[PDB]
Parts: sequence; C-alpha cells; structure tokens
Amino acid sequence: MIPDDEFIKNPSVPGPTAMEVRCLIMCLAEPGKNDVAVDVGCGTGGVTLELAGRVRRVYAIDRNPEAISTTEMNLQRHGLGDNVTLMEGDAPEALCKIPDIDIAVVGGSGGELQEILRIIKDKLKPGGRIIVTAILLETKFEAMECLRDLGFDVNITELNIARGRALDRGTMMVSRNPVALIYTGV
Amino acid sequence: MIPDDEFIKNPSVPGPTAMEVRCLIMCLAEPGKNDVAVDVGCGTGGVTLELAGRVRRVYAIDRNPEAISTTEMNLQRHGLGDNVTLMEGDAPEALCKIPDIDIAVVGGSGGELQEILRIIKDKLKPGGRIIVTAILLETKFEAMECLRDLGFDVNITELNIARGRALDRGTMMVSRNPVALIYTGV
Amino acid sequence: MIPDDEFIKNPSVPGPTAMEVRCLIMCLAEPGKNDVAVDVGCGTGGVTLELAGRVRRVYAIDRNPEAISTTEMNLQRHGLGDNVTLMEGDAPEALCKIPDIDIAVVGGSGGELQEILRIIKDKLKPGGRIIVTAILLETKFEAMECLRDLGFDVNITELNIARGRALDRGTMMVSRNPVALIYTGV
Amino acid sequence: MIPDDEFIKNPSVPGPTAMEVRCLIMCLAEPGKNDVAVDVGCGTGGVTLELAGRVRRVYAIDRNPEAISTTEMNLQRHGLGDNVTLMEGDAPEALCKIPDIDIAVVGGSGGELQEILRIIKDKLKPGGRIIVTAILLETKFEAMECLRDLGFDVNITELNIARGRALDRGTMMVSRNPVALIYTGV
Ligand SMILES: Nc1ncnc2c1ncn2[C@@H]1O[C@H](CSCC[C@H](N)C(=O)O)[C@@H](O)[C@H]1O
Ligand SMILES: Nc1ncnc2c1ncn2[C@@H]1O[C@H](CSCC[C@H](N)C(=O)O)[C@@H](O)[C@H]1O
Ligand SMILES: Nc1ncnc2c1ncn2[C@@H]1O[C@H](CSCC[C@H](N)C(=O)O)[C@@H](O)[C@H]1O
Ligand SMILES: Nc1ncnc2c1ncn2[C@@H]1O[C@H](CSCC[C@H](N)C(=O)O)[C@@H](O)[C@H]1O
Repeated sequence: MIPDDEFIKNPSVPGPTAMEVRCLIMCLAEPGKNDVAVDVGCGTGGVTLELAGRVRRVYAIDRNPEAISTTEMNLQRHGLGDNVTLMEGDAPEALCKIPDIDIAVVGGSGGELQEILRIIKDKLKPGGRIIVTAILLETKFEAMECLRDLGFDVNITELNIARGRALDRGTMMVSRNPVALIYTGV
Repeated sequence: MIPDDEFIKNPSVPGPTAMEVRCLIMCLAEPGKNDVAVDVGCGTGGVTLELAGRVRRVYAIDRNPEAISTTEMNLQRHGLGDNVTLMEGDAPEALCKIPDIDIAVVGGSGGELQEILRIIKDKLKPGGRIIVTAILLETKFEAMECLRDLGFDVNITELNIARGRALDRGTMMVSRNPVALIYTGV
Repeated sequence: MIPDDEFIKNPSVPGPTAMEVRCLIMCLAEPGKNDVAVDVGCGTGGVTLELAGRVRRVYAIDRNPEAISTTEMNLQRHGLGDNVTLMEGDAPEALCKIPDIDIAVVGGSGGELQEILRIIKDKLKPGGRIIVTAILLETKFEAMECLRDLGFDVNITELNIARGRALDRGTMMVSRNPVALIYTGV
Repeated sequence: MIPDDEFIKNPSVPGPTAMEVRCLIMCLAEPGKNDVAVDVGCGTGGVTLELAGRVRRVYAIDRNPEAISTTEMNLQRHGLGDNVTLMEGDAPEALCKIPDIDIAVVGGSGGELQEILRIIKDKLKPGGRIIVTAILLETKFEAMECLRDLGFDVNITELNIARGRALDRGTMMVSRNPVALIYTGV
C-alpha cells in the first residue's frame, strides 16, 4: 500500500481513507488487471490510487473540483493516472456516462446513496463487486437496505483501528473513527 | 455522573477521563460512604468529583499545580470539595502522608507506577480496591505485572467507545482513544 | 454491580447484559430512590436487578415466560424483588397497565420498537430518561429516528469491550459483541 | 484473499487468522514475486497460503505436527504448496536451517519470542519486513521492546473487527477478539 502520509492533502477535502480500511477495501474488491472500476467520491484519492495500479481503467468521480484537483496531484506524484478518467460532477449523472463496471467503491454519496446504488446495479458486470464506505450511522443502515432491496447478498464489517503514537515516554494507543464497509455478493 | 462537558478545562491538564470510563471506574471501585479514597494524578478532576460525592474522604494528588487549581474549580462549580484534600506534589511523597485507603485510583503515574503501586499496597485497608487507568501500552503491561508481583489477583478491561455527533448531514460515530482499566480483586 | 457470573442463565433467554454496559445504563439512568422504572424485555434480569436495588418500583416486562421465571429466580437469589412487578406479555399491552415512569430501559423490542417508544413517551414523567439497548444495526437507526420524531434530544454510544483472560501463561483479550445505548436528554 | 471459511480446521490447531488481519499482514508485508518469506507458527495455514501465492519461496514452521499437516492439507486444496517448505519443529532450530529472508511473519512464539526475533534479525535481507501477530498482552509489549532493542523502527496497530450476522430479521454485530500487528521499519 501507499502509506497515508504520502498523500498530499487539502484540508477541505476528506481523505485519504485509513490505510487499514483501504487495504480491506482492496481485499474485498479483488482487483484484476482486466477490471473496470469506478470510485464514487474519490476525495483525496486514497482508493483511486490503489485501484489505478491494479485494474485496467478507473473512473474517479467527485462533486468537488478540489477533490478532483487533489486526486490528480497524488496520481501525478505517484506516477499513476494514465488509466484514470477523472470526472467532476454529481455521481448519478457522471455514472451514466461510463461503461459497465466490475468494481464499484462508493466513498461518498452526499444524500444520493440510493440513486447511486440503483445506477451501479444497472452497470455492474456479472461477478462485479460493490463496496460502500460508511462513517455515518444512517449510511450503514441505508447501504444495507438498499443493496438488499436491489437483490444482493449484503455483508457489513466495521473496523475500529488503533495505532501506536510514541507520545514521549511510552506508546499511546490512538484510535481512528470507526468505519464500516458494506459490500455485496457471496 | 457529571457529563464531561460540565468540566472546566485548562490547556496544560489532560482530562476529564471519558464519562463511560469514569462510570466503569466507579462500578469497579464500589464507593462506600465510609470509604477513604486516593486519586493519584487527579488532572481535571473527573475521578475526584465522582469519588467526592460517594465516599467519606478523598485525597487528590497531582504534580501539576494547574491540575490542582482546575480540580478545585470543578469541585467548587459542582458544590463538592469539603471532603477532598488536595495535595500538590509527586505521588510517592504525597501518598506517604495520607492515612490508609479503601480505594486507590491511579489516573497518572509519570514513570513512577511501580513505586506508586508498592506504596499503595502498604496503605491498603483489607478489602481495598486498586484501579489503574492506562492509555499507554507500557502502562497496561506494567500495571498487570506489578500488581501480580505484589500478590494481587489482577484483571484488565479495555474500552473502545464511540459516540454520535450530528455531522454535516447525519450522525458520525466519533471514537475515543481506547482506555484500559487494570484492577485488583475486591 | 452484580457480577455477570452471579446470574443464572436459561437456554431460551438472552442475557445478562454485559456488566460494563449495565454499568453505563445505570450512569445514564441516574436511579433515584423515588423513581418508578420499567424494564421492557427483562430477559435474564441483568437490568431489572440493578434497578431493583436503586428505585422505588420496577416493572419488568417480557414476552417469554421463561424470561419472567429467570428474572424472578435471579432476584430471589440476590434477595431482591419486593418492589418488582413482573409482567408476562407483549410490551405494548403491559406498558398501558402501569403508572407513569421516571426511567424506561428498552432491553428488547421484538419488532415493536416504534410502538413501545411512542407509548413510553406518553407515560414519561417530566425529567424522565429513556435508554434503548441496541445490538441490531436496524435498532440503532430505528431508535434514533423514532426518539427524534417524538421530540427528544437523542444521543448514541457504542461500547466495544474486551476483557483479559488467562491463556498460555499470558493474558489474551476477549471481545464482547458491540452494544449501542441510544438515550434521551435528561 | 482465500476466505476464512475455506480453510479446514483441526481442533488442536488455532486459526486461520482473521481474514481482515491476514489482509493487513499482506499490506504491511508487501509480498514480491522474488521474496523469500518465513511464517513462524503457521498453524492452520492462513498466512502461509496467502504468502504462497505471492512470493518465490515460503518456509512454514510449527511445533505441532498437526499444524504442519493442516497447513499442507489447506495448501493442497487450493492448488498451492509447490513453493512452500514445511518444517516441523521448534522455531529457533528451524530458523537456523533456512536461507536469508525478505519477509518474516511470526504467527506464534510459544515463549521464545525474543530468541525467534534475534535470529530473524540475523537473517533479514536489506529492506526486509518483520510482522508479529499478537493476541497476548505480554507479546505486544515484548515484540515492541525486543524489536526496538534490535535497532528497528517499531510500529503497532490494533484491530477490533466486527462482522454482521443475521439475527431476528435484523443484523447483529459480532466482534472478533482484538489482534495487534507489531511491525518493523523500511
Ligand atoms: N453525490 C456525489 N457525487 C459526487 N461526488 C460526491 C457525492 N457525494 C459525495 N461526494 C464526494 O465524496 C467524497 C467523499 S471523501 C472520499 C475520500 C477517499 N475515499 C480517499 O480515500 O481519499 C468527497 O470528495 C465528496 O465531495
Ligand atoms: N507521579 C505523579 N505524581 C503526581 N501526579 C502525576 C504523576 N504522574 C502523572 N500525574 C498526573 O497524572 C494526571 C493524569 S490526567 C488524569 C485525568 C483525570 N483522571 C480526570 O478524569 O480528569 C496529570 O494531571 C499528571 O500531572
Ligand atoms: N415486544 C416485546 N415485548 C416483551 N418482551 C419483548 C419484546 N421484544 C423483545 N422482548 C424480550 O426482550 C428480551 C431481550 S433480552 C434482555 C436481556 C436483559 N437486558 C438482561 O440483562 O438479562 C427477551 O427476553 C425477549 O423475549
Ligand atoms: N516456538 C515455536 N516454534 C514453532 N511453532 C510455534 C512456536 N510457538 C508457537 N508455535 C505455533 O504457533 C502457531 C500459532 S497459531 C497460527 C495460525 C496461523 N496464523 C493461521 O492464520 O492459520 C501454532 O500452530 C503453534 O504450535
């Protein structure tokens, strides 16, 4: 993995997603060199950069032009990005312009989760995987329900991570806010 | 329990200890109206205030004179403090001046945990309880090994707490750093 | 707090609720000697026993006759139960037969959470507290929306508890399933 | 990742290590096709199988003849194993017979952690990575002190994982015991 500290960040754009979470997203996604992936709400680019180096084509979407700008910087810096199509704009409309996908990671929904998912279902190639990253309690509930209603077998794993911070004398355990991963299939 | 946001802070002083943790500290301590308690490293006063309203006499110790002033402000602010003896100074010398104790909560050791624990065993009335609050990995190990070496039946419980926060479009789970409670048999 | 291992379990009855959770429930409930409390879904009696020794009258409700029997057994074993009115039956019908309450703990809803909460609100005395114990993701969401819709100031805390256990001459950390407490402003 | 439920368990051999933990071990290990790895205490084979399909040669060690049998069995069922050298015996003895390593995962130490680590240092190729999986509190402390003492830049990450399970028409969260990963520098 590309460590979190190698991500240039713009304080107005969240991310990158916790390395341990991005690691699990990749395990769940099972990126293949012939896969076409979409990262809805690319933010700082934490998920996009990892997908960039493992799949054929990645479509990174974001409402915020700054997120688009920051994701491109991190890509440029890590020598990735020539197989990444950046798309500024609201997800539903952006999603309609791309081809079918093998992998769909929803890093942000902005109130349009349900709409985003329905669309993703219609574009998901057979054997495709959907992974929704949820920090809001509502999102965890809505992602679960949405995917079930669309006919998927849904699973949810919540991660509570703590890392050692050498805080002058000992190692203090500093926790990261919990993040849940709602993912489809069996 | 006095909510955490009703504690007057001071930048140099850590605390108050997470309400959920203070709650468990009290459950493990089993405060009695005829108990004499000592709060080693009172900090902001989170543990001292709770003990104040439940036991006969509380001895609150701290190296930081600002921890002493902040604990006083909080004691006065909540109408408590007439059964609290504040003691500024390093714990080992401060501990030697107090009578025997029924309850001992170690909220901070500053490198002298082992010494602090030994003195505490010497002043512990029968049936007394010792509870060490540990945020450093090293402290969790030492508190366990030390209390066992002093002949106590030891236990440890770690709490990972997450609370909700109305975040910009919903409810975000904001985790608190993990805190372990190393305690001796009652 | 009455230790978890001092509770007799029945195969068809869940519980007792984790001591650390019961501890927090009590901190949030702030039991007073003149309080009238209701424990919806008493199960094994974990919450009922604690309330029994702190309030004036407790109304313990449960669908399962085996739960009513176990809660009754555990009270007797602990010399409690004279201020406890056991009520077998579905929560809504039973809730309508009791007087107004100062404290309401919902330990189980069985699909009728919303109904149970509406009824509790209609019977809550001024300054009363409601605490819902949620292990199901749906319940955490449902309790939050419902309490707000009923005009309450809602809060949620999710505890992840780990307890040390002897293993290989060392100490292994054993986790308990996470439990969330959804409670209203006091 | 090879799903957890796709490993055959022997009742006397622990494992496989939680998929989410094995996922992170791989992220931290950064397996390369020309890497030589050693899995100290292979148990059920959770770490060995993952390394098998990513590196050049893997040396899987275990005291338990049954652990060696379970690992070979799981290797065979997944069509792996031709690049895995199984070694029954105590780790230090076994570690001395293998060539230098790029990756070292310590899945079990059995009281000889310090010795095992000192030896791993003596055979670690430049740019090599060491990752110790710790479930015992003592091991977390020990791994840190030892690795610091051997001159490494040490880090610790503690994972608390919860997975949803269908219960009473809802989804309850089921936690796994916490596991810490103590790993070395660049
Ligand atoms: N409906 C929508 N359409 C497009 N982008 C959206 C959106 N709702 C939210 N977003 C974007 O969702 C992103 C979530 S932050 C994502 C961080 C990223 N996973 C990382 O690892 O760096 C934000 O940049 C936000 O603007
Ligand atoms: N050896 C020692 N003697 C006295 N005070 C000490 C000490 N080691 C640490 N401390 C004190 O330990 C405290 C830890 S912060 C404690 C916060 C408190 N439990 C609350 O709930 O508000 C600090 O104020 C620090 O100065
Ligand atoms: N609508 C309802 N009416 C009555 N009891 C209900 C109910 N829905 C669920 N329950 C009961 O809710 C209980 C939840 S288990 C509660 C365990 C208890 N808190 C303890 O500490 O021991 C079960 O015994 C179940 O039958
Ligand atoms: N000194 C030692 N030498 C060799 N094996 C050892 C050892 N100390 C402990 N072990 C082994 O350590 C293993 C730990 S269990 C490992 C499970 C494995 N990580 C999985 O994912 O399946 C056991 O099989 C045990 O016998």
